[PDB]
Amino acid sequence: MQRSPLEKASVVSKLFFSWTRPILRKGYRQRLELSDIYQIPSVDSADNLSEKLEREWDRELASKKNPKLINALRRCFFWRFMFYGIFLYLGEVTKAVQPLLLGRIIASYDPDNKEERSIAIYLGIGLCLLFIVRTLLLHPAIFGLHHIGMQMRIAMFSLIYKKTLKLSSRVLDKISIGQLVSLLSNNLNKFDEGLALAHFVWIAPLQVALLMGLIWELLQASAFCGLGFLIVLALFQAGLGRMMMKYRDQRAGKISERLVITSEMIENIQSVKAYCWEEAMEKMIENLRQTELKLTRKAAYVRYFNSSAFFFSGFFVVFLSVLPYALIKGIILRKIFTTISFCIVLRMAVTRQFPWAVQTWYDSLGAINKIQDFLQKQEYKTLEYNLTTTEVVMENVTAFWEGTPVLKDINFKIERGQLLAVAGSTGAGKTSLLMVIMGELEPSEGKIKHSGRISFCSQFSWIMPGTIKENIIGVSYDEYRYRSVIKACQLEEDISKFAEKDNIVLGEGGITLSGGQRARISLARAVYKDADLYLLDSPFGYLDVLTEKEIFESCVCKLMANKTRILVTSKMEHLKKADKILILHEGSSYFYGTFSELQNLWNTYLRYITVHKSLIFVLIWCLVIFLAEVAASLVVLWLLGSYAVIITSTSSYYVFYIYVGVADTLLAMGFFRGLPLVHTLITVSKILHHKMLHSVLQAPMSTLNTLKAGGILNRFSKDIAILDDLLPLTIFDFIQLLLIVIGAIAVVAVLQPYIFVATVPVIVAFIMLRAYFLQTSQQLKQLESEGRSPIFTHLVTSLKGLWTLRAFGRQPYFETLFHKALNLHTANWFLYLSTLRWFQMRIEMIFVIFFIAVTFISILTTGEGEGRVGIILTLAMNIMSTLQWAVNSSIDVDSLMRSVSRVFKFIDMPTEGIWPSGGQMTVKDLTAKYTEGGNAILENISFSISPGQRVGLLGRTGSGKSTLLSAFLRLLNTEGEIQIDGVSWDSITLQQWRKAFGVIPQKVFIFSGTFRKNLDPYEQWSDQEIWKVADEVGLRSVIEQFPGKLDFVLVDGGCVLSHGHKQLMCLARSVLSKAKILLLDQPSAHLDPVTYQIIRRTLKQAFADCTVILCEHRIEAMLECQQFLVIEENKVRQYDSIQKLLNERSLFRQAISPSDRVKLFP
Ligand SMILES: Cc1nn(C)cc1S(=O)(=O)NC(=O)c1ccc(-n2ccc(OCC(C)(C)C(F)(F)F)n2)nc1N1C[C@@H](C)CC1(C)C
Ligand SMILES: Cc1ccc(NC(=O)C2(c3ccc4c(c3)OC(F)(F)O4)CC2)nc1-c1cccc(C(=O)O)c1
Ligand SMILES: Nc1ncnc2c1ncn2[C@@H]1O[C@H](COP(=O)(O)OP(=O)(O)OP(=O)(O)O)[C@@H](O)[C@H]1O
Ligand SMILES: Nc1ncnc2c1ncn2[C@@H]1O[C@H](COP(=O)(O)OP(=O)(O)OP(=O)(O)O)[C@@H](O)[C@H]1O
Ligand SMILES: CC(C)CCC[C@@H](C)[C@H]1CC[C@H]2[C@@H]3CC=C4C[C@@H](O)CC[C@]4(C)[C@H]3CC[C@]12C
Ligand SMILES: CCCCCCCCCCCC
Ligand SMILES: [Mg+2]
Ligand SMILES: [Mg+2]
Repeated sequence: MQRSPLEKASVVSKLFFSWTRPILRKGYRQRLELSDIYQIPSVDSADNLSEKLEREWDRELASKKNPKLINALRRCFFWRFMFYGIFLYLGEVTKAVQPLLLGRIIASYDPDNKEERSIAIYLGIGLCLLFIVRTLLLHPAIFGLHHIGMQMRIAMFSLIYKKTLKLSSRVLDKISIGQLVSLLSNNLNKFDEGLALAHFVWIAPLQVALLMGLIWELLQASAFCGLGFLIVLALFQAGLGRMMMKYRDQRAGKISERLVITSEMIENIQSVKAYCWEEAMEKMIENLRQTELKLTRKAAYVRYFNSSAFFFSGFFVVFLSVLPYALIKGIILRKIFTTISFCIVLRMAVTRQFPWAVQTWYDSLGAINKIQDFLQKQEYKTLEYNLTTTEVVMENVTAFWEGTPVLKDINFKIERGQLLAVAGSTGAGKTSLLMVIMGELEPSEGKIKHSGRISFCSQFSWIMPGTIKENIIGVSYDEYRYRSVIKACQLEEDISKFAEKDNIVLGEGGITLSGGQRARISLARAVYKDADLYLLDSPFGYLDVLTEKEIFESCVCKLMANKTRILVTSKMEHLKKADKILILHEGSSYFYGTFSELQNLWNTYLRYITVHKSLIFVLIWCLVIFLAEVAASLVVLWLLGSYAVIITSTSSYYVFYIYVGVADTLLAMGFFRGLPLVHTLITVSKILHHKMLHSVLQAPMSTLNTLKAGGILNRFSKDIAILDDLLPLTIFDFIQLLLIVIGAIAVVAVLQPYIFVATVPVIVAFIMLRAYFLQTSQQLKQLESEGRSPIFTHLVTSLKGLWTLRAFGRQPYFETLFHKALNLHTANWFLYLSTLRWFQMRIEMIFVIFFIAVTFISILTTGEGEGRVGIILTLAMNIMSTLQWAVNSSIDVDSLMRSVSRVFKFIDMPTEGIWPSGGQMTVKDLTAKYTEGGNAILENISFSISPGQRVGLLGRTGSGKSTLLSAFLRLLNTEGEIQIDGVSWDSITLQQWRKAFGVIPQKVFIFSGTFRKNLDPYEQWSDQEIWKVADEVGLRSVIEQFPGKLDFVLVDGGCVLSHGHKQLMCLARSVLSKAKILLLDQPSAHLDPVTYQIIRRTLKQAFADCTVILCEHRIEAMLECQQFLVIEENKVRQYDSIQKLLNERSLFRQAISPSDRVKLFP
């Protein structure tokens, strides 16, 4: 990774962009490597840009009553922005005066024009210098504006992320992940290219004033008749832009709603497969796409008329201004052609450059104001303190999540070094109590007083990407402390069974880990940090009795006996070793005191075209009409082979020049062709999205584990939007230009078969340079597109762990990691944008030398009479002016076609592919492994389950209990044989095999949607049945506390619910499914013994029949099981009674609670 060559480039090298030569030569022959990409220039580093704009934005907040973000942007970039505007203007003025020189050179071919001939050579010298100046003025200026826009985007994106880490929890409900991704993705490439267009909001009016005075010289008052037509088009295009904005704004809300639902289902893909919810989720997303695709089409129709105004105005603007003059006095062909030359530039300013500039300001200012509102949102108030009385005291705190208070009149005092136990039922407010202490939930009444040093362990374990060792420690590294906590947390046994010991690369959310392993890593992280108060929100949920006992008596009670700590626990054996006990019920303190006190009381193009047959028929329809237009032109043109229009034998060559200047209107695609073309291009994107989503839900789990969350969102957000908005119009413009060039050459070749010969050297030169450039351009665009994924990945993980980020104070670390993602994307994007400027500058320089060669040859060969070489050659160069536009348009199409190839790559992902009456199942030689060629988790497992009995699956955390349950459903690589009721799993199809099971996953899955939709996504059960199940599982009181009884929309994964309420939701689904074989993966993870009775009574009433495989850790749930399966050292051991199982194991029964002990051994 070498230093940027721009740093030491010479002045001439900067001007011509010659410093890009090394990578253009390397990428042509062989593929680019990681070492070929240079570092970013220091000026556009994210760190420097963020500090610059932040320093100026703070001045507005302290100097003006109405702080504006645009004023801070002006103070940073205005003078460079306006500096490039004057050179862009001068290049366009050089363009406006070209017909003054070129028109006289063309007139010198007529022997009658003796005045033009006398100075023809001097006009050639001036014309050549005109071309050179224009080339050197435009391209450096346009690239300078591109660089300013890139720096503006980077600076604004850093401020957005820094604000995100400060947002208050009360506004987090209203800010979804889809909203933030939409804001970033929409401006990722659009914003940077916009600054090249912004200056035309004032350049174009000045061009119109200049050109109208030159047209006035020819046609005195008749000129204004053509201007009035352009004013009508200007008002028409202004109305089109306002309609397009209206449709786009209405569509924005549905796009954000789609992205959040798409992210949720792919994160929980394993639960989706186990439930067999692929069909329901596809139909759910399909209805969201349908509503937003209607607004896409209406916007696309309006944008057709906006982009067709240029081509259709070519004839009428000239005709309206030539006709009144010709009727009063005769007009010569020379004067007609000169009017056309000026009007070509005039039409470009009015109908192409100005409205695009106006729309750019609407887009940029719309995004700036949207970001400005985000930067002023409510901020998290950190009430940190330097010191205290070394104790924490709470005084009659009442809190609301907003009419029922979550907490009321809570008070307690905890002296230094004491342990407080928090008890209660499900939904009693035990988690909310800890949120208020942290300052994450502001109370409406009461006060809290303690020191600022707090350590926090969440009930929902969050794992940041990186190393296991990197998760436990912060940026500091104390080896003696690291070994201490790892031993006390019982992590040594699990670490020794890993390929990298403790240097394993964990994914986002720790997919590769077990449920209880994530709990231990979350607990070890909290105890490693030095603090005054320790908040532990039930870390013993997913742990067995033996591991729980060891950790409690060796880490909580031993390593931190002299530090204040609060423990949420439902075990009576933990209460006996706590200094004080608090019992919550409905948010009220049911009891406060001591224990004793309580005791007493290339191929992408072809595949894109042929995916929909309707597109092929529309293209043929366009082709047939085009042939008739060319044929009609031939007839009328060949037919031409005091009068209103004066023609002479020596002036007849102007006829072909006039045709070329108006060919863009005769060959324009009318609404009979433009509208159906754009309409059918949108149906292609509709089909591709359905195929892409379908294949993702069908891929094997091994493939999906390698995909990162931000790489999934990158394709479904950015690429899909490109196929909807940009590609249909970019293809239309390319097709229009190609037909114009093809038709113009075809018409003049048959009548004059030397123009076709003269244009071959120019055509081949353009094609050869295009082929050379595209070898490197396609690789850089691929690297830049893949550089957007790390930005989205970092955004997702920061929102999921926001509370843990603030608690441990690691905000500066995450801000630095976000700058790495920005700098990584900038390196590829800047390099891609630089080589593109080289190509577009060279394509114009190639045009210049051919025009210079033509100019001098034409003038010198023109003898005393006539001169035919100049007539032919100057016509050929007029045609090649349009091909230059077509070639540049072809590069834009190929840039967008990279998004098509990335979509097809996901579609090509491989697919993973009265019977249930008894429930008997036999297993033979089952071997389970997560990856092919990986280590096995289970080996040669064999057992049999008789029909109708219940089985207890036991074992230590991380032994492979969840692996065994996943092996039944073929969620991993299996090598055994399983026969349910006599049929082998190989014979019957996978889709039928999984439908025989009713599953309760260990990881609960709740998506953004109605209560009714979560319980029943296929809508196959009535409301009465749903309420009937809600009675059995105890969910009526939970539902009725919400405004909508089965109509309330759950958001953010159901954050409104408590942890134990999500368990009852998963129990409700299993009872409603009514499957013969049931696989329950610890259905009572955090329930207190009171709520566990709901599981116990459902186990014998709803599941009175059927074969039930329990996977519980609590000993009380083993009284109902006939058989027992014990996993240890990758092997299953079968028992027939619980007493014989515990007879052989001493340490296991030493950890059993005395209450359960007497129930097992009377
Ligand atoms: C080497 C190298 N390899 N690569 C990848 C980049 C580089 S380069 O940037 O160093 N040079 C070139 O790349 C380069 C520089 C100038 C030119 N010019 C074409 C006309 C022209 O006249 C200029 C003109 C008289 C109009 C005036 F001057 F008056 F304006 N000049 N062509 C260049 N090319 C080299 C090949 C890659 C293809 C080709 C022919 C287009
Ligand atoms: C009076 C004025 C002068 C210069 C600017 N712009 C700039 O200096 C820069 C810029 C910013 C956004 C852009 C843009 C260029 O080009 C775009 F891509 F189109 O978007 C170089 C930063 N802006 C204004 C202005 C407009 C509108 C409102 C206000 C206001 O104070 O309310 C101020
Ligand atoms: N996707 C995966 N890829 C690789 N290894 C995995 C994966 N999922 C789990 N493992 C590993 O396989 C082993 C067993 O997994 P685990 O779910 O299966 O056991 P468990 O008995 O269910 O644990 P717990 O009681 O904590 O839920 C562990 O070492 C775990 O780290
Ligand atoms: N973000 C929230 N917005 C609104 N209500 C909430 C929110 N979080 C929790 N609640 C509600 O507040 C009550 C208590 O929440 P909960 O976390 O706090 O208690 P808990 O004792 O920790 O329960 P559990 O044992 O299930 O973890 C419940 O009625 C729950 O539905
Ligand atoms: C960029 C702008 C502000 C430059 C100046 C614009 C105006 C003042 C210029 C642009 C073109 C100019 C005209 C060009 C040609 C002629 C014909 C000549 O026989 C009389 C002057 C006259 C009619 C000029 C008058 C001034 C004019 C209309
Ligand atoms: C150089 C381009 C400046 C563009 C200024 C846009 C108009 C701003 C008007 C003031 C806000 C209402
Ligand atoms: Mg809780
Ligand atoms: Mg498990």
